Amino acid sequence: MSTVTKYFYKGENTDLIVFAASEELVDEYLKNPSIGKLSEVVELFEVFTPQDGRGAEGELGAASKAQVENEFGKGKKIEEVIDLILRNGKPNSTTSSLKTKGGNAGTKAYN
Repeated sequence: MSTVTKYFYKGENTDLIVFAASEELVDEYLKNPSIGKLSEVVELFEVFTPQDGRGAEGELGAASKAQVENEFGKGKKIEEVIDLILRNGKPNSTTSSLKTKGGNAGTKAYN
């Protein structure tokens, strides 16, 4: 209870990411859609994208409306858009970095 969940959404050319509270409140929304609840689920109403290059640790940026239309903005708004994405974007395994590998077929038992 102290970390938010992040949901990625591979767009047509760029990648749009969205913020979320936790996997629980999320799975729930899907188990029962409710625009009146989408709030408790998403805390920030804005789409952010990687940095001007490769690297998510950089400074996420904002997507211009023209960029949102590349997916579903022809005439939609900002709520519905975040809705289709929340549907099932692309979860992330983990944000490793200085850690290492391990956990596969024993390290000294059976290989």
